[PDB]
Amino acid sequence: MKVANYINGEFKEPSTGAFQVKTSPVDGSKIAEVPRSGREDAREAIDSAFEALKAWANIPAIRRAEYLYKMLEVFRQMKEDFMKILTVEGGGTYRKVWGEVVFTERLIQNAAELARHYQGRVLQSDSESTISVVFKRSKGVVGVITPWNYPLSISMKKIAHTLAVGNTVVYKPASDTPVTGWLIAQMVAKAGLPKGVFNLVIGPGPVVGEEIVTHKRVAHVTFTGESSTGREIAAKAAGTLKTVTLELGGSDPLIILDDVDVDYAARLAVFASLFHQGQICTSAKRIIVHKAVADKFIERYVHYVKMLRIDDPRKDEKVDLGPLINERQVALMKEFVDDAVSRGGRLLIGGRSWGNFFEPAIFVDVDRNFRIMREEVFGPVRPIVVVENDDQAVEVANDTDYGLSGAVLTNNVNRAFRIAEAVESGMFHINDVTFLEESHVPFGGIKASGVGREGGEWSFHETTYDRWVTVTLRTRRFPIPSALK
Amino acid sequence: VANYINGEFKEPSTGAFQVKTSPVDGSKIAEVPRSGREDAREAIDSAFEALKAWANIPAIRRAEYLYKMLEVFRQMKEDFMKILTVEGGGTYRKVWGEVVFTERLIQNAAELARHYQGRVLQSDSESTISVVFKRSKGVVGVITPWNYPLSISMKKIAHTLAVGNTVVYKPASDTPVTGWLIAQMVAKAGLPKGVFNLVIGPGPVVGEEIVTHKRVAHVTFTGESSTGREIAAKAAGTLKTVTLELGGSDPLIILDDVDVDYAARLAVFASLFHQGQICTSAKRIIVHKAVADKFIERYVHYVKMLRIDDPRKDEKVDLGPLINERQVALMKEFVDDAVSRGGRLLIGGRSWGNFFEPAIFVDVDRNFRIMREEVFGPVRPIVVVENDDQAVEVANDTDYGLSGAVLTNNVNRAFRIAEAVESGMFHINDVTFLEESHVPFGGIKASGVGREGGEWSFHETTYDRWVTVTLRTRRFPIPSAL
Ligand code: NI
Repeated sequence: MKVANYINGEFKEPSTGAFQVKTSPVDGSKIAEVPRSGREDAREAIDSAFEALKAWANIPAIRRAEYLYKMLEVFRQMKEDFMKILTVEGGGTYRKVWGEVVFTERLIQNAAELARHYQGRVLQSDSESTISVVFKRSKGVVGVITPWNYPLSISMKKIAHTLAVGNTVVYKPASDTPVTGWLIAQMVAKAGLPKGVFNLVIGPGPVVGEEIVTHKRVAHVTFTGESSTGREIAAKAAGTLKTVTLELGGSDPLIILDDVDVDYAARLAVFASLFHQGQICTSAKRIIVHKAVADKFIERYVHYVKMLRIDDPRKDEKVDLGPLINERQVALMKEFVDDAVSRGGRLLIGGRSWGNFFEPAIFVDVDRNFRIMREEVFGPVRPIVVVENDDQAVEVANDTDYGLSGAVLTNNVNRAFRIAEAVESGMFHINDVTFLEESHVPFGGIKASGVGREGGEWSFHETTYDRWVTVTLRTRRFPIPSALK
Repeated sequence: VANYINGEFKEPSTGAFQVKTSPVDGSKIAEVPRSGREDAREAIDSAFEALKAWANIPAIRRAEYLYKMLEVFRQMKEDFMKILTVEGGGTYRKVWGEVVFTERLIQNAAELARHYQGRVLQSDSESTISVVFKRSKGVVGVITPWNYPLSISMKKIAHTLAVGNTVVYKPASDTPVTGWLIAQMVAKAGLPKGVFNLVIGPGPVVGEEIVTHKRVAHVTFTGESSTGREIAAKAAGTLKTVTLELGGSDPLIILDDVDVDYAARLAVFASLFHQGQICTSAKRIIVHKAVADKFIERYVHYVKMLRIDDPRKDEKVDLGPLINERQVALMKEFVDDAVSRGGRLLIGGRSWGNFFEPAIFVDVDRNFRIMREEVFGPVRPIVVVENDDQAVEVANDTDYGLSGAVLTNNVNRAFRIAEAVESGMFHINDVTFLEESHVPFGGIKASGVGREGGEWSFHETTYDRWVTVTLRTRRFPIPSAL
């Protein structure tokens, strides 16, 4: 493996020559040397994107769609490679990476499918002889900055859709997941997109990302990452007046009412709260249970969590949980655990950590002052709070700074709709996991969870703009100068 | 003169007042609040409290409220006209226009309130219904300019209200009385307390509070590009969304196949109406060489006819004053810079008090301040060009993206130019400032972020909520043993 940037149709070394050694979060073994890019690399890619822009944006939608279809067929051949890399570099299990690769395939196809169909409007004019219509135009070069947790699918959801609608792209993957980025670039290359239409530069955020965010020729930034970093990017984007899409994380309520199949509720709870070691923006990070089922629920949930198998994700396809992405995550989780213990929480199970591995720590007897109720816990530490009624459930659910997703388990149509209605989130799910995601549906939060929506036409929307154009067919008198005649 | 907060008119908490004066004769118009952070915070908390009640009711009830606002506005028309003239310096034709348009705006918000639709989606999963709902953003700050303070304020306010948001509104300091009249209208319409709030104070204090505050979900702003940039940056802190209208230097491109006389009348109206203080004003006129001489001749000929006077004098007055002495000073700089760079002054150049005559220039180039900057005032460059590519090159060479226009009878040239000009809006054979109440009004580049009017306003102030219901039980991948 020789991992490189990809700029203007060419796999290229960083101008610096710098390299970081990317190692596996699993055993710490070396994975590959990867670029450590600077501001000049970013600048090169940006200019490549700005020169490719006109040619790319002015061909008909169908041509771009043919490119995305080509991308799809290339990706299908690269599936196993993507999976291996997602497991080795990202710590994903077989099931996590299979799921992500499938979803990625779907995403690419989706952008392809929608490319020809993104429509403007024909309007009624309040004026006499006037054609009034509204066109969709692509924004420009779009910066795309992505996280390490689902680096493939998140990256591709932004890239594929942004490309489809006539934007070009410069893409900086997460520092912990460079090889995934590189592989995306291999796909785009093998698909033969025109040079400069898609550019990959692997480098540290404060350098590469900073340039992408401040550059004059960058039209838009779409960013999935930490909420603070997103506030930074948001503020710095204001200088050049570039728009932004920001997915800043969540702390999603999973609310289980008293009429549920409690065993089923526990199975669901375990999947939604702990999948990918809980590193999912839509993870069910706060579990809220009705007191009538609370004890039986807690006992069952813990029973199933106990069942989870944590191991090297390379071993076989049945491993439930691989490691956390890095040492920093384990440390942070240890902070959350320390906080909860010191605040009087019962640690029902887990907390054991070796290397980057962390066995899920479940807590009860928690209150709203716990760090794990007040912060997004991106990792395998879960509170379970007990509530007396639907109102309290809702109160606790909305008791966060986050807005992303949420879910309620119940068979009662009124309680389901009332809670759904009252929960403040960009997304809500009745009788499913908090992390439900489809390729074409608006995905995003309110509150501290972010700004904008992605997937399908919502992504098209983030990366295009309305252009109001009229044609006046008749001659008019004008109010000045009033002396006319 | 009365901030409006939580259903009542009241003093600012500082008690600090300020004298506001007519740009026309400089006479005293009213004493108005100088509000502080606390005033804003109070308006905001009131908006926030009123929010759940206002958002949750059916849209038809809000529409009803807007129809009441409509009825009241119709009663208050001459009050609004009067104030727009005396405090704003608008001529009778311009204030009549703004009022007629504001009426259409309120009616439009009311009309559309019941109609803003989410989507029903096809799901890729078995046994799941998947839909998307619209939801109001929250309390919304509305910060407006002095040039069209009524119609701009009301486009923002009415549409934001229609769709279930609460408003905290801080009018341009140069037009506080118009703000007050709006609050008067809202109060007489009887909207629930906290739904709409007016606080009159300085931008860096009241506006800063609005833009940095926790409970404000969104800010829609119309004003200086620099101020807009600041607001966009400070917005980041709380992750609040912004709509930003930052003005333009709109190209008006005149080709050689046009009726030249007509092209000139159009050009004069588009470039100079309301003393050229209009975001979509035709600020840079671009003529094809073949018609250029006769065009210039005729344009100047009509400019000659423009009556500047006390806009109170009568209904045929073409131009009133600028808004303040600062604008005169700036216009003076633009003219002096153009002359000093060897620009040929074809006509005008005199100022008195707040009045400034149209100053028209030719033989300019791209380094002139009147080509490089938004000239919000009656100073206009006319640039002669050899061909369409050059028309477009000059049209695009500017930081601004707002609007634009081309006069021509050739369909291909019209459409080539319309596509090539980088602007958020474009008009073939009409003025650059065409505006309808239901259209996506906004620019690109330095002209701003977002669109307003109709569903586009609703859009700036709402979000999509994806909701699913899953009807089948599922098997889960972890734990695998299970
Ligand atoms: Ni939008």
